[PDB]
Amino acid sequence: ASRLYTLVLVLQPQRVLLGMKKRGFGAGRWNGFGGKVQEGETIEDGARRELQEESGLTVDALHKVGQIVFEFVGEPELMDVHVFCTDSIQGTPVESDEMRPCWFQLDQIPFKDMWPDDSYWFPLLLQKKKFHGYFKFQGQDTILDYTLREVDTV
Ligand SMILES: Nc1nc(NC2CC2)cc(N2CCN(C3COC3)CC2)n1
Repeated sequence: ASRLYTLVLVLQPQRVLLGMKKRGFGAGRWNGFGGKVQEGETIEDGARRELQEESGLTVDALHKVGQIVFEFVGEPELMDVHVFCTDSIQGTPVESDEMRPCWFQLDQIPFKDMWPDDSYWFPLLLQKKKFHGYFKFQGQDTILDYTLREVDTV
């Protein structure tokens, strides 16, 4: 049994949009935009909703680029994160109560202040390769095990 989450990366030729999480789970780390998928909405509906809630942005089309399953020691529910990419967005990103957005050059991605797993799978994101990932965490900082592979269908 697993819970559905979304993660949206606005990735452009020279820059990627990241948000500084201001509260809740993962506060103090840069990440893409997303959250829990609700009842009554598709996964992509949920990605669009969290994107707009956290940045004010809307998008024409979201592309599926990955899936990452996380296990936390002692926690019965697996986290099933569906990762999406878009290039062109509608609007200018602005700060919300949950996220402070900034553009990062692709050689200045702040991996030190991101979830540790990002260092493993962001390269595949940057190569526009579709991937499946699995990470086993002890707490929030320690990766105990992981698998990562390119796939044909996300
Ligand atoms: N880049 C990245 N890494 C993660 N690592 C696992 C935690 C160890 C999780 C993650 N997402 C799952 C959580 N979700 C939170 C913001 O509200 C829920 C954002 C996207 N995104």
